[PDB]
Amino acid sequence: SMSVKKPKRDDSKDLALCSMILTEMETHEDAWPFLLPVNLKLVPGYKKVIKKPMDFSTIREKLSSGQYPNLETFALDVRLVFDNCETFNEDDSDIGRAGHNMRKYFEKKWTDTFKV
Ligand SMILES: Cn1nc2c(c1NC(=O)[C@@H]1CCCN1S(=O)(=O)c1ccc(F)cc1)CCC2
Repeated sequence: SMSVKKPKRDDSKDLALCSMILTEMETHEDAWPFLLPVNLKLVPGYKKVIKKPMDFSTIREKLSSGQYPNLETFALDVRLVFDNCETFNEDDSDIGRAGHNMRKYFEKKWTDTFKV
């Protein structure tokens, strides 16, 4: 509260580390469904069903332009990519399984990087 400061983790490397994690995502074999926005003009239902589209290129642009205030908001957008994928694609379709694979890949990099 006012004048009662809680010790806070050092956040000075967060931008560089989130960029490194995002680069590992972008170069993963199964990143191809997520590198670019889903084409809202070619995919029936997507714009209507998926209220907040998100993809790696948009995350990369936002990271490169100061649009993430903290690392938690970055992880929210990454997770949004895979939540969208799981809403729209069957679990064992190629895109659907890619999404499950990429979520697991991400969460392990996240804990390995930022949990101690
Ligand atoms: C995440 N998500 N969820 C759904 C879809 C997708 N991703 C796509 O659409 C991506 C986005 C841009 C193009 N493509 S692509 O067609 O898949 C593609 C990508 C690389 C490549 F070399 C060949 C084809 C579509 C149906 C629902």
